[PDB]
Amino acid sequence: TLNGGITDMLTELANFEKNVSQAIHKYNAYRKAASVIAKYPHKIKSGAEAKKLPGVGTKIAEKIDEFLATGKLRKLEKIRQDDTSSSINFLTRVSGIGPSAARKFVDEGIKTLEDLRKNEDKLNHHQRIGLKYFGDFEKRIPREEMLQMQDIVLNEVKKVDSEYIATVCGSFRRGAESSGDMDVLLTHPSFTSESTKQPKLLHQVVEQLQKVHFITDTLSKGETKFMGVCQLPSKNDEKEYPHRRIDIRLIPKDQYYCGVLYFTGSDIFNKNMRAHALEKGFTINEYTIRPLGVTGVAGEPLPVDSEKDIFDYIQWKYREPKDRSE
DNA sequence: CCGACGTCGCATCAGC
DNA sequence: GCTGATGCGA
DNA sequence: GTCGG
Ligand SMILES: Nc1ccn([C@H]2C[C@H](O)[C@@H](COP(=O)(O)NP(=O)(O)OP(=O)(O)O)O2)c(=O)n1
Ligand SMILES: [Mg+2]
Ligand SMILES: [Mg+2]
Ligand code: NA
Ligand code: NA
Repeated sequence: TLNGGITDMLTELANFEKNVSQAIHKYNAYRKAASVIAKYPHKIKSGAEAKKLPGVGTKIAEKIDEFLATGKLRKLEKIRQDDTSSSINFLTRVSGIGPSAARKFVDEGIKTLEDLRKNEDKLNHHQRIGLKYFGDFEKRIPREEMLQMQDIVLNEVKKVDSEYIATVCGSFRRGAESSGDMDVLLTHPSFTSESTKQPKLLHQVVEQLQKVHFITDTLSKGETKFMGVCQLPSKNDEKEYPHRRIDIRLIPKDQYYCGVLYFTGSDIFNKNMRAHALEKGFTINEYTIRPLGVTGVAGEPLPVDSEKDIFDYIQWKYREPKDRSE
């Protein structure tokens, strides 16, 4: 946290632009600047020093000057005092409520936690669950609890079919001492890029985890992606664990390396890596890495036998998961 | 300066 | 019901 | 908001 004050300011600006201004490219701009500054190993002394870094331009340099001199940013101080901005910024903290819905709710005079709770019939299913567990979803998950959760998921998955492989990804795989949620990558030999020899492969696992009361709620669910809620079991006379977000992603087994690269993140790392790929004449998704012809159309999937192979194509030196937390 | 600036899954809706 | 666009999130 | 061509 060498430059915590600065990165916090930039993150709050990013959130404002995303949630209120609905300007995704400014949100992206601020987050890149925040990220490059976060990994800068010097305590920043000026906006000039910061401007040297890629992603930090004139405007953010000027803000860093103001922040260093005063400890505040007038632009943010005003935003914090704005009723519409503050309301919209709050409502978007509910999972399922984005920038559009938040502004619509404010229009209708729904703008506090209390208002949401007395207007549950105006929320869609995802939003209703997000409201239910608003408190819990704000809390972080200790790695110790993540390990307990991993143990349950892997063992229950094994009970269904021993040929499943479940891999916890996200911040957990990057070695984080705490995580915002649990991300699970799932493969099974019956589901490949070439065919699906067994239906309900994701559904069966979800079902089993519901059966043992680990999964408690469902935000969304399709053939390959589950977004939901889970909870560790507690002992006698013990206060219950908080409910936690869990995502499960079924990926073609022959496409594991692209899938695990994607689901390990970070999100900024993926954006930066996929951007670099384009510059080098490739495109990367959770399934494949493909070349781009002079056309601009993706060609055929290139051979991949490790995460490192993907780095090799775009001429990046390999980076272990723990070094991908951008 | 100016056009690009990651990529996709699921839920929901408008139009037909 | 289908198609395609939009919102939201990973 | 930043910046490579
Ligand atoms: N916009 C996004 C968001 C996430 N992702 C990919 C990699 C992320 O690590 C995988 C899981 O998303 P996530 O759970 O929201 N973030 P992550 O697990 O890294 O951190 P926390 O869950 O601890 O907050 O998202 C992405 O590629 N683009
Ligand atoms: Mg996560
Ligand atoms: Mg997640
Ligand atoms: Na710069
Ligand atoms: Na939200």
